[PDB]
Amino acid sequence: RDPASDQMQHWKEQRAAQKADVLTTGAGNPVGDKLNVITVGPRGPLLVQDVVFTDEMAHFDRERIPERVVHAKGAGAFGYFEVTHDITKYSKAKVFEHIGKKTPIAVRFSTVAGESGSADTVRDPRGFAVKFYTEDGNWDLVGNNTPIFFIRDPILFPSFIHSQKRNPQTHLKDPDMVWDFWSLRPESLHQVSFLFSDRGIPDGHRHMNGYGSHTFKLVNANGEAVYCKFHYKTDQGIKNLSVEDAARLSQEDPDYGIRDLFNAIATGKYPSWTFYIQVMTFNQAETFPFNPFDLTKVWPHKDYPLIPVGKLVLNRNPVNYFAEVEQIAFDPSNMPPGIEASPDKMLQGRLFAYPDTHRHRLGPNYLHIPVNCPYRARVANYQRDGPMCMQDNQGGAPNYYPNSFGAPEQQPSALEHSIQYSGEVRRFNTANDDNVTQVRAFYVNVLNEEQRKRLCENIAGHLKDAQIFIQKKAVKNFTEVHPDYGSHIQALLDKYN
Amino acid sequence: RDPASDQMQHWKEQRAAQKADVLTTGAGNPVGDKLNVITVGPRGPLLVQDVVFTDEMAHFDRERIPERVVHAKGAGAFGYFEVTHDITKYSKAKVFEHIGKKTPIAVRFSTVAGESGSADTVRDPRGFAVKFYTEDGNWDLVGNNTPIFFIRDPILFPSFIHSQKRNPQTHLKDPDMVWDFWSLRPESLHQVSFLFSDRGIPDGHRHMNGYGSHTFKLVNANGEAVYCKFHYKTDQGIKNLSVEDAARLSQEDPDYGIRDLFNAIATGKYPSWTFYIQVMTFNQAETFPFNPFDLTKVWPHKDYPLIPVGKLVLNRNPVNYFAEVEQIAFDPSNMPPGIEASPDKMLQGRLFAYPDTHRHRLGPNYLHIPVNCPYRARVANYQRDGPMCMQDNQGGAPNYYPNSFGAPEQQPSALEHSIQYSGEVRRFNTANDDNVTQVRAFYVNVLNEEQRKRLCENIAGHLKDAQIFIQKKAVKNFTEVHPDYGSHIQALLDKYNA
Amino acid sequence: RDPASDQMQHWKEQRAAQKADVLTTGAGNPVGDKLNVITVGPRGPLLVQDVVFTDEMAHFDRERIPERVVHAKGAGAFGYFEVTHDITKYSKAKVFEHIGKKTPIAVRFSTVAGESGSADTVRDPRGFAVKFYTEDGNWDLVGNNTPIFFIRDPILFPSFIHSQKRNPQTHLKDPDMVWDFWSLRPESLHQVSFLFSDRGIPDGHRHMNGYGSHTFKLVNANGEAVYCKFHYKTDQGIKNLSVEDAARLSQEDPDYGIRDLFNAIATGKYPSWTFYIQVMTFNQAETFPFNPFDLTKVWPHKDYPLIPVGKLVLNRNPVNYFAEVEQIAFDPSNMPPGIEASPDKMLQGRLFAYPDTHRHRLGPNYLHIPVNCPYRARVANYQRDGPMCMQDNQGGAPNYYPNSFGAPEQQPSALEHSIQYSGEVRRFNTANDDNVTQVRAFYVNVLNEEQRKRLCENIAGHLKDAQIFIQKKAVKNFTEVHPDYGSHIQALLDKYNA
Amino acid sequence: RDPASDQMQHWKEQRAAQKADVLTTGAGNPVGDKLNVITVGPRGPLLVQDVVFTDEMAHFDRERIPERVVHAKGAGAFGYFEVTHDITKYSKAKVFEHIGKKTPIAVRFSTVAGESGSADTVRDPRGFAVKFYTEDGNWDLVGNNTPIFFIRDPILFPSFIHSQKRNPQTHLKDPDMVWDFWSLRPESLHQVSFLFSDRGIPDGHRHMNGYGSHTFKLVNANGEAVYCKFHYKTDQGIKNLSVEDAARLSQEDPDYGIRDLFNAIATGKYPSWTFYIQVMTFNQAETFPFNPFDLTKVWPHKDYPLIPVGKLVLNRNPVNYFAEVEQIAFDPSNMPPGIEASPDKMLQGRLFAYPDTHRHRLGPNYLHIPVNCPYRARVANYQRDGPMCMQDNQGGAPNYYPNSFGAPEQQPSALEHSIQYSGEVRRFNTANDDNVTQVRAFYVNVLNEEQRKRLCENIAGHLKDAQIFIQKKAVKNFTEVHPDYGSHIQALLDKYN
Ligand code: HEM
Repeated sequence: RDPASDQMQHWKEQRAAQKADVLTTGAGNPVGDKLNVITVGPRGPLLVQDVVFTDEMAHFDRERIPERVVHAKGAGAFGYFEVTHDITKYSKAKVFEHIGKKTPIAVRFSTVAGESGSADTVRDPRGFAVKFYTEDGNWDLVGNNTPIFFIRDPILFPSFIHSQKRNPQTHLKDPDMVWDFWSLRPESLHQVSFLFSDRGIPDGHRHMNGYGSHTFKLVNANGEAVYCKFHYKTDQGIKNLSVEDAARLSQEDPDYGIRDLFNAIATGKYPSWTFYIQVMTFNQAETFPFNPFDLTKVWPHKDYPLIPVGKLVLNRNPVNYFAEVEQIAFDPSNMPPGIEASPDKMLQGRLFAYPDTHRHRLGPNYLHIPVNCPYRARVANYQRDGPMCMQDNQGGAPNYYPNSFGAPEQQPSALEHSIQYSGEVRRFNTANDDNVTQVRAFYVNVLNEEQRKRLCENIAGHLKDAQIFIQKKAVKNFTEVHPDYGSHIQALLDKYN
Repeated sequence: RDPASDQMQHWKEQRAAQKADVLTTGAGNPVGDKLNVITVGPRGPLLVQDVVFTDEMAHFDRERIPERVVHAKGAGAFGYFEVTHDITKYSKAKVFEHIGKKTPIAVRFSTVAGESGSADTVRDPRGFAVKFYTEDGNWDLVGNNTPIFFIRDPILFPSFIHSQKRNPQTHLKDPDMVWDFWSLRPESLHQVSFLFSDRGIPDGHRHMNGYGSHTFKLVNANGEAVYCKFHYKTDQGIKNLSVEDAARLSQEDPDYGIRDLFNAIATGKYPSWTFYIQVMTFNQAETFPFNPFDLTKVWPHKDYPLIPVGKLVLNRNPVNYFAEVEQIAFDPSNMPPGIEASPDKMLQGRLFAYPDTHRHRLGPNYLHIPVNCPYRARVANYQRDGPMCMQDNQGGAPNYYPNSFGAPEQQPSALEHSIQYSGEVRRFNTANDDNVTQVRAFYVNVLNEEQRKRLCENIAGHLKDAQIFIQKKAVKNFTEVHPDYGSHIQALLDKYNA
Repeated sequence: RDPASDQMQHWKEQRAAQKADVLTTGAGNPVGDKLNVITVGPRGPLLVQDVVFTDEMAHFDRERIPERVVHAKGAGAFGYFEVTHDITKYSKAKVFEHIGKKTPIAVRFSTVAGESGSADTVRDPRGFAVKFYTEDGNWDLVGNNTPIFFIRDPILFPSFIHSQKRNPQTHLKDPDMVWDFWSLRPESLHQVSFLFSDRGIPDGHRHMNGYGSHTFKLVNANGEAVYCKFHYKTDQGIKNLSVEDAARLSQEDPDYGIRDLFNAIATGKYPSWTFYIQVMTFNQAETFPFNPFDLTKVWPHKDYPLIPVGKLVLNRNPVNYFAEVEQIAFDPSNMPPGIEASPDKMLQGRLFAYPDTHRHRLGPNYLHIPVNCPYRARVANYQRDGPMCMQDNQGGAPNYYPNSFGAPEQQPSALEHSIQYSGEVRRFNTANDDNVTQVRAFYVNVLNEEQRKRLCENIAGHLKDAQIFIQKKAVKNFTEVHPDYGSHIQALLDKYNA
Repeated sequence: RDPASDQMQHWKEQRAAQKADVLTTGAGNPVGDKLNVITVGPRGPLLVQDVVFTDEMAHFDRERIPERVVHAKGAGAFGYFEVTHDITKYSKAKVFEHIGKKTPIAVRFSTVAGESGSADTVRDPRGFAVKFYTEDGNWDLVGNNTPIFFIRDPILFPSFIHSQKRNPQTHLKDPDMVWDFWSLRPESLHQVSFLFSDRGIPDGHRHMNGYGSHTFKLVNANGEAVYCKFHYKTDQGIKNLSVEDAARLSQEDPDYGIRDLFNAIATGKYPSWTFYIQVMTFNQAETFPFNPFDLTKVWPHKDYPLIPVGKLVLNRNPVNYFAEVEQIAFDPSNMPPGIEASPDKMLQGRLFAYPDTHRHRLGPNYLHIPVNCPYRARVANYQRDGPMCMQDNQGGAPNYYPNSFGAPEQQPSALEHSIQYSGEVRRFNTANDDNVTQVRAFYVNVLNEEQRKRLCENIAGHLKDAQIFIQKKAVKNFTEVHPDYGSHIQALLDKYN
């Protein structure tokens, strides 16, 4: 059968010659019998001194860790990034230092709202997270399959996640929550139009693009800084699943994406993505018609063309899923010198959110789980102890800074880039920014007639389950985007109602 | 629109008169604005001073707790147990003390292998766990929808659970693991025959029976002990979903059971169960043809009739799912005086397994989560502290026993019943016990022709995905049960393999 | 016998009439016998079904939580704050709203570096943390017994804490670490001079002052803001322990402060503190000779007089130490409307550091441990779940914002005060700020001859154990403060080294 | 200066030639400046963008783990055990398999009741825990400096521990609790007499003996079983501190034992212990005048002589205290084939108590913290996942047993020895066992006049702080042991009162 079906057979075939290992306890003590327990006679009660049973049973009882608060259902793979073009005039990061340089990568794909156990082929944004193991530490590009997101302020993210998830009382998916949140926040129209198009259900993880979706800052060796976007487009082509096909697959094969990626890598059909950047100077960031740090906007390709950088290749399947996929952690704040953060508020909130959730989910010392370790860099600092400190704890080195005993020193060349900001320190309302121009451009100029009609059908078929007043508010926003948009959606809703 | 769809509308309607509450932080400080963050200028970076954002963000980051290692996907409800018949001659537990007395209950239904997010209408055993809030402490009857289980020794339970879950490398369901484990352990044939019949997919949680699968010990006020089984049959009738209907429902409505139970309770259609016991004397346990403490065997009804006890009724929906259903914990060791454990090895392992996993999953002080608290009895002991110690940590009372300062004292009437056992202390092999007699009885006498044909078709349609040698071993076990069983399964496998 | 010695006798005396409680398990099941375990025969092995022993033992195995990373050794008490003067022109916080208003408080005193188990009467700064339970949420004033601290940048705090604690290899106190850090960072001279004076060892917790030590921002109802300091001076008088007396007490009574506070409150001798503020306008902050947000500086009293505000009274002893003292958590970010943070970098770091460490030490839901709960305010937000959720989890209320179903709304009057800042966003060096002027003022004008000579003796007696080059660097800093300071310390060091 | 105080100087001297390391974050990213934070101008507020500060600060905030519920204050060392005599007729354990074989060991010394920060030189029992790294798994001999203990039933251990610690309200040491518990349970008289003698305060950890204190079962290769006791006597000699000297040292040097052990090993003065066993046949365990599995009784030397086995030597100091001493865990259930548990009820309770508390204190995967790992054995079983799994999660091997794919198998030779027991299954009262015979033997025949007088003075000076009726009950128990004992204690109490 398929290589995923033959995992145990393949393992047995590689271990055909050798004799089976001796079964031991967690402390290495050999086990005499692990099929029966110690009782007082044949029909008597169990004994405490059966420590083999207790040792196995307690560890079984402690197997689960909390799942991710979002993107719980996921698939992992490994490979490398290779440089194909020179962009050293924009960035001085070691990952781009010369043409042909290779950096090992780790990649996790995921959905957003479904828990670990839900189906892969549902309408949802897709996570595309890449971990670069560079000599200047780990670089995490925690991206999506869309260049934009629903909201533009990080304080609304927990509310959006709650509204996309189950009702707090009935534990059911509630369209009222979803559509009340979306109609009260019309800045989500762009990503809603993206989500309900054909690209909302990709045909596996190999047939979709990846976007960092934030503005980032590139600094070169001379100290000059530019703003950038990150793109990586699939070399396999964009492929999508129809609504009926996805509905069938969700029942027949709830793990469609995992099986597809594993069977592709196992047969040597390695998927690749071509890595691009967009570049915006500060002067033309001043004159951009929108806010260039707004997560609901893209940079048009005519004014900001793609610049090739390299390519991402995935050629290795995980050996153990729990150790390499479930325990992997991506922190957007993991940036080497040459890559920095832009003043995008969403990115600013993400700078705190991810290590904070990783400490809770995995542990304070999660950075030295082997899949998360920066094994191509040298870690030396004044941090000590913590639960599950699996090292020499940096030995007997001095643990305070500054000192006069030869402990590690700071590197002045790794200093951040300086920007002067104007304005007072307060909360600025961004709910009334431009919400319809790029949505109108997508509706009129990007989609053709059939894609547009399918998008309207999908929106109506999801929105018809909500209350009437939420329907009117959503239709009002859609009519603000385009009158035909709202009118078609309202006609389909009238048919449903 | 069903009442489940109108949850927010109903909540808004009960609060029509009142003005909305003031939005505060976790420390109660009122919040000025929670739609925008604090930046230096309109297009500047974020400030640490925005403690409102950090306070909400970290709590959102800490929302998830580890799911149950088994029975992760579940549905909760609440109600009461009522006594309708007198069994005081068998047990002295306060829950059965007189006819007509009521005890509040909490119930969780669940599947077994699927995690959170998996579908409800799949072929699986169903959990039926009942928590009695009794004045003599909490009593947990952690039952299933089948009277039997796959294995009879508790040390094989982690291996069986692993074999029914995802492959450790590919993270996929692996028929090889499932059927290799089942063919290497032929004592699972009885529960496999149960599982692949029509009752493997119940039509919601209201149309299925509940069984305390282990044998238990009942002690009366005179110190006499008997062995017992627990049954509670649905008053709604047994109803099952066909394979095609369940397949359609799994993708159309993955939360079919939760919605069904909630909409039943919300409309006033309260599901009910009739509570029964089987009773075996110790002489009858000596003369029983099998081991009476074997989890792969039942007590036949013609020799051990059902004795009515009471009624289980569920009439209240959960108010908050996470606090009442996700955080509820059932410990089989929670037994009041009058109810004890039998020497069933599975039950003995479960006596340790559940509080240990509860301490891991919820916390050391999980017993004082409000849904888990024994609020109808009085807690007084010499246990102190631990993480999240609420109330007053039993005040300044003496924390050592014995003492001379009026601290709580042991109650001699609550002493366990004493039994003399014979034999050596070692591991006794039970893999070669009788594995086919009751399976043959179920195959020949219980099922009719159509149910038998569907059972064979289901078994073949699952086993076809396994390797050839595992197929032959499983067919050998089925032929050991009955020649026609194995012959039909092999013929269907031959059709599938070509 | 003191009342602390008679705790158990008193508890027995209040329970003279009533009969002792029944000893139960954690689930409320009555215990037959808790002095012997279940064995097969008198000389046989232990049984799993002895669940009483397992429950008690497993709970005993989990009663330790991690201690505080600093201020581990501490003492707690409770009382109230009362307003005696009108400061409504400066702040609109409800805690100061009218004269005579009372607010319940909780107070923890502590040392800094010693772990839970170390002695009380050692040379160290003392923590003085006050938690106000106001109707606008909880307000925590996490203060010290000194108005200043050793460093002025929050990124050096873990290094300073490590240097004051045990060596990473030998696990011993290492004067090399302490004095190398202090000599490499000359900004610590002011707080070092404070620490090695007579007030470095107070005579219990009732004979010492308390300082917020940070500049804070007070905003009134009209939107005008001022900068403020917080003071609360002991009404019992400043009293200190000599070096020899403290050394004797450390081994004779390692819990001197706890016993002193408990016996004071138990006999009705309630300690009191008078609450003051200093007020700086923004123009005065512009014209201040130093940085007014520097943690190594004080505001001189002749230019910024004390303004009386209120009264802190402690009159209730803790009932259970672990529940009310070990589990209490103070967050400087807990500020009601009318009180805000200043741009002091140390305060900015603390704003993140304290809830972050509370989530790890106590749990994500630590704010609803009863001693930490804002029980005089109404908590309503969109935060849900988390481990050990011990309420209705806010029921079935909508959990997203904004919504259209009557869920809690933001309060616009609780918005923060707005300030425009100038300059680039980068790291600014503050190591070369003024380090010796206020230290010289303290050395020359505050201390008399005997206090000065004792201070020099204490400094030399601690610094003698360090290496020679660190001794020269420290002596160089002391000579920078004053030539006689450094010369006296060097002469005493010369005597010690020979 | 002692070598302990020159730790940083020594580290700097071994790192004199090399250049200092570059200071990085936990993810390996080089740090530009770690002395100042990022603010909005010289006097502005702090930025979230300062991820270096947050990364260091959160880890500092997560440094502490819960201390041990008992024996919190401790000192660690490392070395080896060597076989000097042949006892293979009693045991088939690989650790004793031939003369001259070495096995690496890890040792922790500790007090009992004091927490971290408390003084070393106080009157208390001393823990002497030895971890053998054996090719048949790890063997932990969790011993004490006394052959006996206060109680004989494991269900009273939490009550005794609570009574020896702080009052639940005042958080102070309460003599009422201690002496009420001791007078209500007169089986503690033997260990109380031991504790209040001169050996209650050892002169460091090198001048004291070690005892397993339990009866254990030794099984040879032919299946024959015997009962045994474990002894290891100090080759440095028994040395004790006087009450006044210990009181002075507690104030002056609260870490006297740690410094003494470290400076002994650092200067090459390696402490050693001689390893002995007592042997009781199953026939003569029936005719023993007491219960041979009673923790309040010893086996007399004239009837059960010591049999030499080997030497315990400590020659290596810890490199990092937290990783090697604070995180080390000893499980009495860690026993290789050839060593088993006896029906001692205290040992049976300890079989459950220690792994249960280790899972809470350190983590579910505490057995693979490097100091706890059985690195000289091969670990292979069907346990998977759990928090903080750091090696491979045993790869893609089959995780269920039995299987048909070559996974590890049980070893029938490692089966336990089987014993038939008689009697009912219930709770048997052991409070009325013999409580005074061996105490009387110790009082009359072991101690001389001066030691006896000092013991009486110490007991009186501790008991005078308790209430009067507790004093009478304790005096009644002491008079039961010997009339002169109780009369002297009562006269001293009368002087105090
Ligand atoms: C029923 C009786 C006992 C129980 C339940 C018990 C329980 C415990 C527990 C929970 C710990 C904490 C371990 C850790 O957190 O690392 C501990 C430590 C310890 N116990 Fe016991 N104990 C008992 C009696 C004894 C006896 C009889 C001995 C010696 C003969 C002993 C010697 C020790 C030692 C040396 C340690 C420190 C181990 C280390 O250095 O990590 N205990 N005990």
